[PDB]
Parts: sequence; C-alpha cells; structure tokens
Amino acid sequence: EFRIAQDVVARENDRRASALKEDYEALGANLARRGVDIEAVTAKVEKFFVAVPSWGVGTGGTRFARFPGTGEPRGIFDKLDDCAVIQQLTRATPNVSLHIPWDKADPKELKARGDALGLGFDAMNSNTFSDAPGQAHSYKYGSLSHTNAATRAQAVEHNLECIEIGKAIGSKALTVWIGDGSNFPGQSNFTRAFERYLSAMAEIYKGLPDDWKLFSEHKMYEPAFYSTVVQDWGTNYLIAQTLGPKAQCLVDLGHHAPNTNIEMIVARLIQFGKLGGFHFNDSKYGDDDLDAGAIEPYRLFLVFNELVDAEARGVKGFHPAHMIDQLHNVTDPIESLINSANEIRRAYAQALLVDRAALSGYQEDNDALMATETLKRAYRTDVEPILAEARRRTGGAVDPVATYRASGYRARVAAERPASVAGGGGIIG
Amino acid sequence: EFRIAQDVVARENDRRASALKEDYEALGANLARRGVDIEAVTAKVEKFFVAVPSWGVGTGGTRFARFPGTGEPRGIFDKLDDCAVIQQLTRATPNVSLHIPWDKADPKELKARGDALGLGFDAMNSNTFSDAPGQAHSYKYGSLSHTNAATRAQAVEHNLECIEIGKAIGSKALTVWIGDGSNFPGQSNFTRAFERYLSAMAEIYKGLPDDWKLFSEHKMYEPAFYSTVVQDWGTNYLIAQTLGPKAQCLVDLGHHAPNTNIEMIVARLIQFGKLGGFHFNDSKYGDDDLDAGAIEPYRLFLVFNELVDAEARGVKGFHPAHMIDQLHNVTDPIESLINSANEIRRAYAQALLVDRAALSGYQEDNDALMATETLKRAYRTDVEPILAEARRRTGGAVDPVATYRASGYRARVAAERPASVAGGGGIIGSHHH
Amino acid sequence: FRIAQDVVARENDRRASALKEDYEALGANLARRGVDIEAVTAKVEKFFVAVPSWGVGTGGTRFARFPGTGEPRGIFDKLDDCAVIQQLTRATPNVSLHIPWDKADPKELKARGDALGLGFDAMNSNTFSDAPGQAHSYKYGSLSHTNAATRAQAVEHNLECIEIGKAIGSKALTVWIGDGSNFPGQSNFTRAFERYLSAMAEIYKGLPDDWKLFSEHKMYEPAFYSTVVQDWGTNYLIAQTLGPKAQCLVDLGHHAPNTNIEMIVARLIQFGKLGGFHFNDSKYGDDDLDAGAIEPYRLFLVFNELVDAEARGVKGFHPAHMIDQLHNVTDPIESLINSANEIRRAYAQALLVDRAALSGYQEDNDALMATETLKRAYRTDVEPILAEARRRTGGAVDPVATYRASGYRARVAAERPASVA
Amino acid sequence: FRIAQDVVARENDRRASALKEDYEALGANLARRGVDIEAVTAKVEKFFVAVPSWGVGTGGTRFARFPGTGEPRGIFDKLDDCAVIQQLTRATPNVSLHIPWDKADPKELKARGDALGLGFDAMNSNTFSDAPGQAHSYKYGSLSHTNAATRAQAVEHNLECIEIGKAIGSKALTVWIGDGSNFPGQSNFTRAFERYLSAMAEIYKGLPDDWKLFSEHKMYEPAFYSTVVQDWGTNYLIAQTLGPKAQCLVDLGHHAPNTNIEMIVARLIQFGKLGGFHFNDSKYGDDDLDAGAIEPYRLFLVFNELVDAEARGVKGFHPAHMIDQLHNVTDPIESLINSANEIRRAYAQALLVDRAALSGYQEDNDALMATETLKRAYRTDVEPILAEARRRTGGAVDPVATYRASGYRARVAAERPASVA
Ligand SMILES: C[C@H](O)[C@H](O)[C@@H](O)[C@@H](O)C=O
Ligand SMILES: C[C@H](O)[C@H](O)[C@@H](O)[C@@H](O)C=O
Ligand SMILES: C[C@H](O)[C@H](O)[C@@H](O)[C@@H](O)C=O
Ligand SMILES: C[C@H](O)[C@H](O)[C@@H](O)[C@@H](O)C=O
Ligand SMILES: [Mn+2]
Ligand SMILES: [Mn+2]
Ligand SMILES: [Mn+2]
Ligand SMILES: [Mn+2]
Ligand SMILES: [Mn+2]
Ligand SMILES: [Mn+2]
Ligand SMILES: [Mn+2]
Ligand SMILES: [Mn+2]
Repeated sequence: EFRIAQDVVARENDRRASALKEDYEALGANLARRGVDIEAVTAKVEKFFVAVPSWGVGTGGTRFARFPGTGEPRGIFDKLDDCAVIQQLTRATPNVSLHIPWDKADPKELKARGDALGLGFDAMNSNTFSDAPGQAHSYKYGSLSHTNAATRAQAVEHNLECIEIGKAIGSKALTVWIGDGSNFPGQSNFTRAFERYLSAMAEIYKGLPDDWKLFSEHKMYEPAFYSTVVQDWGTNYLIAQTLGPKAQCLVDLGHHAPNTNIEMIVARLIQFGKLGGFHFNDSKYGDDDLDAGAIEPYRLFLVFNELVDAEARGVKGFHPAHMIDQLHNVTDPIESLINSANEIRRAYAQALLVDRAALSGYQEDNDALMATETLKRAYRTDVEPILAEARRRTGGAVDPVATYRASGYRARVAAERPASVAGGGGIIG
Repeated sequence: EFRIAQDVVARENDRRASALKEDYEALGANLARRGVDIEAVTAKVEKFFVAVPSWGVGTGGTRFARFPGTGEPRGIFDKLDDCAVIQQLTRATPNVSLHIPWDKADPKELKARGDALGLGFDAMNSNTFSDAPGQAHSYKYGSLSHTNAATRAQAVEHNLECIEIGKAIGSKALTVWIGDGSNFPGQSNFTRAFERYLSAMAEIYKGLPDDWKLFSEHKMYEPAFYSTVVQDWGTNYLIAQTLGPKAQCLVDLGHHAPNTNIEMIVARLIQFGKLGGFHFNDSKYGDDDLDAGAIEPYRLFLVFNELVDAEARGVKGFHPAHMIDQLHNVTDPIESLINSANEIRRAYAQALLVDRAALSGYQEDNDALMATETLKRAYRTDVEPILAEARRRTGGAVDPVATYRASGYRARVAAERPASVAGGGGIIGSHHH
Repeated sequence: FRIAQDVVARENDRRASALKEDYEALGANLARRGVDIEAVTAKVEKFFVAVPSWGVGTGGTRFARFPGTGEPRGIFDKLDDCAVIQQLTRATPNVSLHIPWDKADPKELKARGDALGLGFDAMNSNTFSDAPGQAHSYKYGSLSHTNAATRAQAVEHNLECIEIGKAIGSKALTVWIGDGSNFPGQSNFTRAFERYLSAMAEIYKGLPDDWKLFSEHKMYEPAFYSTVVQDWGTNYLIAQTLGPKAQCLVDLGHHAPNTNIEMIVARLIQFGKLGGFHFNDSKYGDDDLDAGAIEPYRLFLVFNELVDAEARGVKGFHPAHMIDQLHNVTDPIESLINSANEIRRAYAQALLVDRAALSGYQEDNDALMATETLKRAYRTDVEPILAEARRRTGGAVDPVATYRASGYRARVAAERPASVA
Repeated sequence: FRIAQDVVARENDRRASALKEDYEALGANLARRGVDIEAVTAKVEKFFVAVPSWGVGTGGTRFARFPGTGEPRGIFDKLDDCAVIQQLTRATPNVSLHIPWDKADPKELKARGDALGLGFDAMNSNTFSDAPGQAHSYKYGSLSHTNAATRAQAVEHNLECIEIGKAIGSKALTVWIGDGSNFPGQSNFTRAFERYLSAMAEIYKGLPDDWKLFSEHKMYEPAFYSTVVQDWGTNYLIAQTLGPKAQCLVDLGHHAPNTNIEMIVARLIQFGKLGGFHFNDSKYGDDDLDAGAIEPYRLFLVFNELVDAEARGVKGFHPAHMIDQLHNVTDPIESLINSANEIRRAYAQALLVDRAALSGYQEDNDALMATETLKRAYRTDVEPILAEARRRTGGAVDPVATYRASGYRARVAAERPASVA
C-alpha cells in the first residue's frame, strides 16, 4: 500500500526532473574534476538508513505546554502509517523505533502492520522514567538504581518485557535511557547508586538474547538536576565494558555539556569498540531535541567524518545503529522527520567526499590550514542533487516535503482522526 | 486559624529551646567581639519576607513525568491552606503569588481565605504560554509577539484581566513571562517580533493602576530552543526603559547562560532603577527550579550582598519584590518551601554582617584578598541561631521542618484530599489506541 | 606588488577552466532560483573587512608562543604582509592599528599605506598592559581604576590614539579594556562602572565630528570573576549614555556559552548602536580562531541579520567590519586570507536568501519552510562567486595556493631576523 | 625561620583570647551534635596539600603580566617563599616542582628543601613550551606529535624529570600537555591518541616500583578545537591502559561548564584511578583562582566524596593533593596561604558530616533531610579548628595578618631586584 498516491509522486517528480538533471550533471562534472565518481556516492547514499522514532511522529511538548496539530496519531498504528509516508518519500527511514509502554500493542499485529507498510523495527526503548497507571512501585526516586530492591526488580522485569516484544517483531536491540539521579547534593551516594544500576543492568544483560545488543544512553541532566547516574560517556564506557561484548554506548547529540567536542567522544568509543549507535537531533541550549542539522550542520558533518574515517582506517565489525531522537513542537512532525532524515544523509554524503589521502598528508605534515580546508571542500559541496536523485531512483520524491504537501496527506488524516486539544506540561498538576 | 496546632509548635520549640539559647548567646558574643549587635540583625531578619508561589505548593514535574505525593492540593484554596503552614512556621512568607488561570476564582473568596489564613497576595502572573479550554487563539507560535493581531489582543486582554483580579485581592504588580520565541533560524524575524511585543506590552501598561508595577521576566531559552524574544537582561532593560516608570525587570536566578555573573546584572539594574524583583531558586544546568541555596549558597549570598549594599547607602525607595519560583519534584513541597525561605533569610542575614566600611576601604585600596575575605567573614558565619530565634520570637518554629513533620499535617491533608496518580509530561500526546 | 603579477597570472590561468565551469553552473542554478549571479558577484567584490595588525604575526597563549619564520619585526613589516592579503583576496583594503604596539610616525605610516594601496580602519587603544615610563600601572584597572590619576593617564592614551588616527585616515577608536575583578568583593560593580563612564565621557569629548567611539564587551579574561564591560547590556548602557557617536562593537567569541549572538546583533541594530564587528570563530572561550572554521552556520546567521537590516531599510546603517584573530599554529597570512574569504562567503550566502519567500513563511508561522529558506542559501556553494570576484579585481582564484606558489614566506624569512630576546 | 618567631608568638597571643572563646563555643555546639572537636582538630593538623613552585611568583594572562614587589626569581627564591606559607599554615610541607623552570642541581635542591623544612611532591614535566636549544618544537604537539623524533624527545624529558625527582625524594610524575588541534581535520583524533598512549607507555617503563604516573585531562587551552587528553573518560582509558602505577589527576578548573566534578571524583575512586587533585577555583574557564573563593560549596562537595571514600574503606584510595593556581592581582603568598586554609576548611566540614544519618536519609529517599545533613556540616564555621590546628603546630592563628605584620614582602622586595623601580 502507498500512503501517498503514486501519481502524485510521479507528477511532483516530473515537475522538478529537468532542474535536477541539470544540477546532478553539473555536480557530476565538478566531482569528476575532483577525481570523484558521483555515481559511487549516490550508490552509498541510497543505502544509508536511519530509524525514525515513534515518539517523534506526533506533536511533542515541553513541561510548560503541548500544542498538537491536526490529524494527531491516536496510537502506534497511526504512527506507523505516518512513518510509512516518511519512508515512501525519503526512502531513508525503513525502520521505526518503538517505545514501551507508549507503543504497547499486540506484537503480532505490529509486525503485520509493519510488513504491510514496508517498515521494519529498530532498537526497542524501555521506559522507567515515568509511571504507568496501576504500577506497583513508583520510579519517582529512580528505577534500575532505586534504593528499593522491589522497584529495581520491577524495572528489570519491564526491560525483559520490552525484549520479548522486540523478539516478536524483529528488533535486535534494547536501548536503556533512565532519568535516575538526584536533585540535591547528598540525596544519593554516587557510588552506591551506580553499583545498584550496574547490578540491575547485569540482570537485563543476562536475559538479553545472544543475537541482540544492549545500548545504554548517557545524559548530563534532566530529569535529574544535580547528578545523573549515567551522566556522560565516561560512565557509559564503564557500563558497557563491565556488562559484556553485547553492551555498547549510545550517543545522543544533545546530551552533552556546553561546548563538548562530541565528535571526539565518537572517535574514542569507536577506538575501544563501544560505539553502539546514535540518537540524532540538534540543539543550541540543552537537550532541545530539534531537527537534525537545523542549528549546527557542520557539527553533524564532523560526526560523520569520524564514522567514515573509521571505515577508511580499516576498522572492522563497525556497524553503528542510526536513529533519530527528536520532538517536534512547532512543525508538522512528518515534515520535520523527512528533512531531518535528509540532513543526516546530507552530512554522510559530504563526509564521503573528503579526500582521505590528501587529508592524511596534511595531518602528517601538520599543515592545519590545508587539513581543515580539505574537510571544508567536502562540507561546502552542495550534495542536494545526489540526495534528490537517490530518492528519485528508489521510489521517493525529488522534493519530499513539497510532494507531501501536494498530496494533502495531513488534511486527509485530520479528517480520519479525532481533533486534539492543547494543554499544559508536567510542571503542575 | 492555625493550620498547625499551637501546642505542637510550643512543644517542638521547648524541646530545642536550651540548645538555641546556647547557640544564640555564643553567636551573640562572637558578633559583639566583631562590633556587631546580634539583636540589630535579628530585628531586620524578622522583617524580611519572600513570596511563595502557589504553583510550587503542589508537586512539580518535568516533560518526562510527574510524581505527585499524598495530599496534593486540588486548587488555589487548598494551596492557600498549605501556604498558611509555611508562613506559620517560618514567619517569612506572608504573601502568595497567584497564577491565572490556574488559580482563577472569585476574588472575594480569595481575599476572604487569605485574610482568614493571615496571607496577602504578591504580584499576579499571567499565563499566555499555554492554551486553556475554549480559547479562541492558540499560543503555539507566540502570544504578545504572535504575528496574528487577534492573538496578541487576546493575550493583552488576558493580562488586563489579571490586573483586575489582582486589584480586587490586594495585589500591586503583574509579572509577565512568556515563552515567545522560535525553535529554528528564520522562523522568526528577531526585530519584528520584539517590536510586536513592545506594542502589546504598551497596551497592558495602559491598564496599570497608579501604584502598580509591570515586571517583565527574561529567560535565555525554554520553551523556545533557538531564540526567545525576552532572552536576557539587556533586552529586558530595553523593554522596561521603553514602557515607562512603572515597568521594571524581574530576575529569575535560573534564567541565565552558563557562568553568567548574575549579581552584576542585579547591580546594573539597581544602578539604572529597573530592578523590579526576584524569582529565587537554585540550579546547576538550566532552569532547574531547585530549592534556593541548595546548589550554590555563596551565589545567593553574593546577590544579597548587592541588595544590602544598595540598602546601606539609601537608594531611590529601593524595594524589589522578593518571590520564590521553584518546582518540587522529589520532596514535600511544603518542606522545600520552608527551607528555601529559610536559606533566603540566611543569605540576607549574612549579607547584613558584612563590614561595609572595611569592604569599601579594601576596594579603594585594591586589596583584593582582604576585600574577598571581608565578604567571607560574613558568609562563613553560621546565622542559623538568628534565623531560629527570629522565628521563635514571631510565633514560628525553631526547626520548621521538624515541627511540620511532628504535626502530621501531610498525613492529615492526605486523608482529606483525593489520591493522585503519577503520569507523564507534555513530551508526547495520549496513546490509548 | 608584494606578490609577482606573473605568479598570480599563472595560477589564475591554471584554474580558469574549472572556475568557468563552476561559475556558469552556479549561474544557471541561481537563475532557476530567480537570482542573478552577476548581481551577487558585484556586491561581493565590494565587501571589505579590516585586517588586524596584531594578527599578522604568530600569536600565542599564556602557556607558550611558537613563532614561525619571517615574523614581522614591526608595524611596517606588518603592513607589507597585509598588502599580500589585500592583493590576493582584494577583500582587506584597510588595516586596524593598535597603539602602542604599532606606534610610529603618522606621516610614515600613511606613506607606507598609500604606497601599498592600504587604508586604516578603527584605531585600538591599549590600557590592558603597561608600557615603559608609565606613571601608573593598569594592574588593577585603567579607565575604571579607583585611582583618579590612573584613569586620567588612560584617558590621555586614548586621546593620543585619536590624534594618530586623524593623521592617517582613521575615523574611529575601539576601546577594549580588561578592567574587572578576580574575586567577589574586590570591586564595587556600580562604582567601577561609574568611573568607566566618566573616563569614557572625557574620551568622547575628543572625538572629531565624523568619528565613532566603539566599546567592546567581553564576558571574562583577563578578569575571572567580573568584568566592567561584560556583555551587550552593559555595552548598550554605555553607548546610550555617551552619545550619538558612541556605539557597540561585537566580537563573536566574547559571549557566554550558547548565547544567541545573532539576536544581540539584531537588538543593537534596532536601537542604532551596532558600531561594528570583530570576526573570528571559537568553540570554548575567546579562542580567536579563523572565521567560520568551527561554526560556519553561525557566521551566516549573523550576516543574515546584517542583510535583513538592509532589507528593512534601516537608515545610516554602516557597521565597521574587522577581523580579530590570533594564529598560533598556521601561517598568519594564510589564515587571514581564508578567514576574509569565509566572511565574504557567509555574506554572499546571506545575499542569496529569498527574502520575499522568507517574509511569507514568517508571517504564516511556517517554521520548517522558513528555516529551509535560509538553508537553501547557506547550502549553496558560493566559492565560484568569491573566486570570480577576485579574478575581476586583480586577486587570485585560489589565494593560498598562489601565496605558496610565490614563495613569499621563504623570502621574508630571509629578510627578517628572528627575535632572540 | 623566614618569619621571626617573636612575631608569630606576638600575633598569636594577640588573638588567643578570642580564639579560645570561639573554639570552646564550637566545641560545645559539636558536643551537642555528638562530635569531639578535639578529634577533628587532630585530623585537620595532619591534612597536607602541596604548594606549586610556579604559584609563589605573580601570574599573568596572554594579555599581560603585572609583577608585584619582591618577585622570586629562580627556584631558590621560590622555595624561600614557599617556606613562609608552610611556616604560617603548617598545611603545605611539600612543594611541587616544574622542569625545566625549576631545574637545578638535585643535591642543592634537596639541601635547600631540608634546610627550609620542605619536602617535594610530584614532579611536573613541560612539553607544552619550547626551551632554548631544543631540537624539535612542540608547536604541533609533543608526546602525541606526528614526528617520531619529537615524541622521543618528549619521552626523554619526562624520564629526566623522573631522575630528578628520585634524587630529591619525589615519588610521582604529573603529565599535562597541550597536545590537540585548533582546527577540525588538523588531527586524526584516534591516531593522535594512539601515539600518546605509545609514548606514555615508554615513560611508564621508567617508573620506580614505588612511583605513580599522573595524567591530567583538560577540556581546552592551549588547543581550541580538540585536546588529546580532553576529559576524565579519556583519562580513565589512559590509566587503565598503562597499568597499576598510572592514575588520573583532576584539576577542578579543567571541566566543561556545569560539569558535576564531585561525581567524576567518585567514579575515579570506585575504579581505583583517582591519582590526585589540582585545587583552585573558577567561574568561566581554567581561571586558576584561589581555592574556594568562587564556589566554596563545590569544594566541600568534592571533599565529601573523599571523606566518604575513607569512611567506606575503599581500596587503592590514597590521592595526592596539590594546589595549582595563578595569582595575578594579589600577593601570591597570601593567596596560597588562604587557599590552603580553604582546602582545610572544606576537609574539616566534610569530617563533620553525620555519615550514619546521611546513609539513612539516602536509603529512605528523604532528599530534603539528606541535603540538610550535608548543609549542617557545611554551614558550621570551622575557622576555630583551623586556627587552633595552626597555633598547636607552630603556625599562626591568622596567617595573613601575621605575614603582613612581619613585613616579609617588603623584606624580599629589598633583597630582590625588580625589572624597574
Ligand atoms: C524517548 C527516549 O527514550 C528519550 O528521548 C531518551 O533517548 C533521551 O534522549 C531522553 O532525554
Ligand atoms: C510559572 C512561572 O510563570 C514560570 O516559572 C516563570 O516565572 C519562569 O520561571 C518560567 O521559566
Ligand atoms: C587586540 C584587541 O585589543 C583585543 O583582541 C580585543 O579586541 C578583544 O578581542 C580582547 O579580547
Ligand atoms: C603548570 C602546570 O603544569 C599546569 O597548570 C597544568 O597542571 C594544567 O593545569 C594546565 O592548564
Ligand atoms: Mn535519546
Ligand atoms: Mn534526550
Ligand atoms: Mn520565574
Ligand atoms: Mn523559569
Ligand atoms: Mn576583539
Ligand atoms: Mn577577544
Ligand atoms: Mn593543573
Ligand atoms: Mn590548568
């Protein structure tokens, strides 16, 4: 089935085909002059996939308020349908990341719907940072590292349930992000809390299938405002190393202290074989969860420069999981996810253009200016023609958002789904 | 009316009276050796008040979740009852700051309940950062600075209504904090947005009584994650200077960029007569809204040092409004507000101990080391005995939290109020299907 | 000609074919977008940014300085090196002088300038360090020092800078001081600012009718607790207090972490106090790195505000543009060349923004298309425009490549003695 | 004695009465709290922190240096000044040396130290600056430099630092380098770290059985884009990779804004890699200000982890303590005196924490009472304990007051030639 009429896609592609041919041919000639085969780049670009977050498909909100748009998805099934659109138009998002219990539903049905939509499932995400109705033990003071044994046991059991759901739909990994921490000095004993967390994660690891990976995600702060158990990549490395070969670290771009050199963290985790994957998004102040590359596109390019360098250096067994983790508070979620996926492919494409041999020479000779200019020559290259052609060749849209709007999809689901009501956030009752 | 049994207060005071006498006399002797009359300090401390936020009386939450405790207040009336306790035990929070429409109710009933509880009302707070039921225009893309004229008018009208409610209950100021801004470069034109905001505020200003003040509150980010119209004190000054004499700037401690020297901003606003008031709280990362002084007590003291210096040298009827703006996500809201109000008095009392004459000398002398030590001599002084004695002499408790727990108040209201249910924040929408 | 014309000609010819192809390709793409590449190139070739005399020699940190070969011996060698930057990029006709570092006979400075085809931008005073024969030290401050005599000495220094500038063609004085405190209590914030305001008021009195006085804020360094002129808010208060000739200078690396610098630029423009810019890039503090080498988008967003100002018809808006960088690990001339290039690059992209479309997206609160409208301009590779602008004006298609081909560094290395002490 | 004993005696008697009143009052308050003030005083008397040889001279920034009077020149002058701090505070018996700045005949150094009653803490190598005659420059790095010969030179220097230390009684080598990049692409993050690890392994091999090797991480400066040993994570990787004798050194001012430093301390302790501390305070970057002058609670919170670690009986826990500060606007000796005082102040307050009560509030998730439990200790004015500890060990009740009364600064000013006066 096609969420977007194929005739609309065809029409909107033909409308822009001429210009694209001109832009692609021009870029091809320029790249050829630079000793690069544009065809080889396009080939790799059409193979780069990033998973879309189920929680980013509906309108997001802050602790102050939520302003839903029209046709908000009612649940996971509506979210999958909307994800199908993103994949149909960008062809870069074949897999969806589920979050439990937000996406709780019959696994068999989820798989059925996914297969029918041409969508797969990436890493499962557990939720022990919030309480569900009827929950026996509250996670107010923590979960996997809570002082109460019964509470830690409950959190561990929930994670095992996520794994069971994942095994039924085809997922091969579990991502664990918890809010565990403290808001006041002395509230928690840093070491004992970490010990409790490590012991609980060990139980999860014990129940982890041997064809699965366990990703732990660090975050400097929020919901905890004084200390956080898994606060940075250093603690994260200790966790992954301690748990086992199947445990790795997940890097969410917005979870670092101000001015942190994140691409270096990426390089370090790769060197020690603990880079499990990414949660892509952009930010300017905190964990803003904004559209990838919308704030600092060069940083995104520099992260991908480390990933490509890894391949260039000959690193093996390196297949990090790529996922988008964003919240869309003031835009049409589908459009933002479409362009964010595009931006990630944009950074990847530019990273592929780096003349590795030239860069290597300038680094060895300590020619800092030419070294940086070598990266800039790749980053300054407008690879949109490549991104658009990759989409066109694989069944997608030359201009995804334009086609999305021309299809009238949003108004369509707005009529099929109940209206929404704006409200406040979690700051007060 | 006494939320806390007088017999309990008296009992818990006598239980700690002997120790307090010893500590107070010891501190009194130490200060005397330092040329300071402890009684003069205690007298000023007893008179220092900070307003409590009604929205801080209930348990707070984040965008990820809310974990309510037992006996959660149902509405403004329950919250007023709970604030009565903070004031009874600390004697430092006689006034409550209201938020509309969260606390919207008959002004006569509000004023009536306040008088019965011995509570007054501080500045009103408007809410155009969220949508209410039946609202004609959404504030999703802004309010007072929204591109849509009808939306700006609705926001201005809401604020004018806040002034009306405030006039009826005894409030004398309106604090305006909005989320207006953008999440993406290009989404907003910085200049046009600010011009729209200034025009809208001008209309609100026209509705201010002669003895009222309009406080604009700056914030670097959140809910807007790229730009915010009223992002810092610089823009805040431009606003206040443009609007008029009744318009001043409100400084919320957790609303500044990392490493900002906040005490300097306070001094600058005082110098130009635009320091409207404060929203006290503490933080380490962003606008954490944590208990005042729980993270960086010295910073709080340094802010009060600027306030006391200005006071010491008599300045233009200088009377900034002191208010607490905190969210309590992992503690009993009443206990945190009690200790937060205590910390604010602690920093004030310590600031009063600074030898101003000596400090001035070291400053003109460029004796950096002795100047900083002059402040530290005051800051290092444990003034808890003064704070406790001030409370004891005015009908409060020597150890407020201890008395609060001994009274069993939380269990009491918990049995009177409906049970609450933990849930998520506004990060994602409902998902029942 | 610091760089032999035959070398510039040879290197341009070697790259002419590729430039032709890229420029024409870009031209057709822009035409399809409703933009006339010639109109953009005509504006770019006229965008100038002043080069800092103090950035022509190798810089250093408090830990060490690692000079390269042929370091300029003084201001005259520095002007000679600046002549290279201008000849190759054609984007830096003016130089920013710093007194007393560049103190010399005004007549001689001017003669070397005219001889090289260089002019002079804003003068820069120096009361953040002590010079020989100084009656009062600036250890504890300068224009805001508690000692009246010290403030007077600093005022006189600034007036001398104005006298030197008037003689060479300058039309402005930039004032950056380190005044502040390293400990709470050391300074009375308000009295320190009042002292500064009184001192600046005196300097303002020495300003010719057509001169400007720029005050530059900085969050910290050298002061590590408080700084008198710490941010744009205090800077605005200064400019507003002093008068029409007083404006604020924004140095990109002088703001708190995560600050929205482009908004500060917009705010100052709205109130007519944006005097000028000190361009550079950074990641941690006031790193003074090559412009756009770390965050090229931020640079573009700043220029987006500058071009919007013109779009909105702001009157008498002529900000001074200057580079303020230190080069510790590269050939200063090459970094200044590419930095000037980066600035013109961001400017050119700002010119490509479809302001009509953007205005529409802003009014309809279409956040996604509004940001995409900015990105459509920023993602455009304008290098062909920059290179064509240089070709037309006597510059080099590839400045650094032509610079290296000329062997200029090796030449001056043999002419200039390295300092031994 | 650098400071006449009769002066110390006179200034102690002058403040003896008030001290007695405050000590007895504090003694009674602590008694009511179940603590014996005598036990705390005994412990404080035994807490020592190393003073940096490079801290007794006046410091500066990249913009300027404003030396005071009696500036010590050379390690011998510096040792004489360090002796004053130890005599008056009795908290700094050991000095940290930096090579080549303090290079001198080991025998003479050891002899001067013994004569002044000073020992020697960890040695500090210097490959972040070039010494005259040096064969290879450290402009682009040292231990991680791309050039093999440069790395070997850096390694040899560190080995020489170990040789010097062994001769004077030192038992550890601290390695802090500026290695990194100022531009993206300039360095290959991974390869640079690999080179560093290989070089450090060579240094590790020259370590005596009873020696420790400390690596010090730093977010930035002198490198403004990336730094090889940028944070504690990389630092842990270095220590774990090198072996049991290698540990991480934590300098309070070397972390990203808002970093929770006390947590890093806890994590390093848990994994047995907390080698030591470089104490100082800051507000913006690596400001190197007097310990506790900006954020005293943070300092107390770091000590809370240290004291908890002992209370827990953690193995491999025996960190070194050193002050690493720069004094640009105060008398270096007075600042080091009060900084050592602040460090003992934080230690004393941490000792007052009711560990039993705290543990209970943590287990029951009583966050409010848990933090108030820490505050009860931190709010306690322990000055009487610090003062009595000094009085009892040959020091001064009020160190700075005695120092000033002694006229020491004027004394050395009359013995040492300033650049100009
Ligand atoms: C939804 C998801 O669990 C969540 O966003 C985490 O990955 C982390 O980014 C939270 O800040
Ligand atoms: C509830 C109140 O309006 C709010 O807290 C504001 O004062 C401001 O702090 C928001 O960040
Ligand atoms: C050299 C020049 O005065 C200086 O760079 C100032 O402009 C300012 O950037 C200092 O941080
Ligand atoms: C002088 C000493 O080696 C130096 O201060 C290092 O320890 C580190 O702090 C540098 O930033
Ligand atoms: Mn995430
Ligand atoms: Mn997140
Ligand atoms: Mn507030
Ligand atoms: Mn707030
Ligand atoms: Mn500058
Ligand atoms: Mn600067
Ligand atoms: Mn150090
Ligand atoms: Mn340092």
